[PDB]
Amino acid sequence: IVGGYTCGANTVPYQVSLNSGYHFCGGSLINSQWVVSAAHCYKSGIQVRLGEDNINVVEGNEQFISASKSIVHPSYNSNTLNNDIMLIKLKSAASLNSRVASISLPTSCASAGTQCLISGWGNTKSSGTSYPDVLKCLKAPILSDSSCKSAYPGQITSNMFCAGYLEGGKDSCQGDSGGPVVCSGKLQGIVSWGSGCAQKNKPGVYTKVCNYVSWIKQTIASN
Ligand SMILES: [Ca+2]
Repeated sequence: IVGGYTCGANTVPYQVSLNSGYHFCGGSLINSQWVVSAAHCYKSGIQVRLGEDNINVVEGNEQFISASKSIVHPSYNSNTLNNDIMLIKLKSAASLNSRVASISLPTSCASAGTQCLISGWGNTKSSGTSYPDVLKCLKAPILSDSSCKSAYPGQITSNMFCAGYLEGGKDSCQGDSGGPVVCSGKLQGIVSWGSGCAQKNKPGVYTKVCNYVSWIKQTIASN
């Protein structure tokens, strides 16, 4: 997260870290057996780490659980990043408590100007590299689709929205990939892509989760 703040330990209790020997992507817990993250975070051999704040120190509230199956969206296009969403089922159900909680799926899409919270353990510098050990948070608005498509001509589909700041300096970044964008208590977005991080006139692009609720609900029920 570039230009955000330290969240505070376990204040985003639905945030998941995907680990394959190291942290490489974020995710969101949507019920005790299922996680949603981005398709561009697919790997074989994922362990889902719940209850995390410092990902380098075991602090007492973590649950480490291996994925039993991963389902990448049937129409994910890795070149356009269109339909960038994947479901991960846990080998055993997480124990929900104050520090491990699920987030609700949206009943409708959010409008431009709604304020959201984005969170992740990804890169914190726009020019350079510095990876945090504790969860970073950023408050950011959904932007008009006009300013989203003018920043990226011909690349935005109906399954994508922009959120952030056109002046730059505040954005999600690699390492935040697959993580939550929550607006009004609902999971509205997944950290998907952008041009670098926190560059002027190049906002973050996010998977528009409200287009996918039927596929999510039908797939978790049959798996
Ligand atoms: Ca930890």
